[PDB]
Amino acid sequence: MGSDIDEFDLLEGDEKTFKQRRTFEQRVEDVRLIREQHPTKIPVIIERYKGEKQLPVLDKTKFLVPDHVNMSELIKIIRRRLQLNANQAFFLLVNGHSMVSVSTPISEVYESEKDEDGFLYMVYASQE
Repeated sequence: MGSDIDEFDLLEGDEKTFKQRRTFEQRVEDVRLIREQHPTKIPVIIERYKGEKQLPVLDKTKFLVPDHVNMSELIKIIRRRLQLNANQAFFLLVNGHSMVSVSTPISEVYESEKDEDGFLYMVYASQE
């Protein structure tokens, strides 16, 4: 049944991510330097989800966030910089998932979710 149907994979010939722009050792050294001059700030990479067509792009991917800022405030900041409408869905995903704990300091989040290179990576999307 339906055995007469064959499948084909569709190829497409279509601003690289931070990990692609910088080597692992370069990123580690960046984090070391940041740790040295801004010991109360957290280095965060924030990028648009690759497949996201609804939300716009930030022209900046690399951020320093004060330790005390929680995810709620950061979501608000990012939504603000994106100039989103109040009713537009937005998700800030860390290690591929949204944060259950939206009230804790980003330094606390950092200690759990940081990459091996020392950056905390986030991706934003209109789903999850």
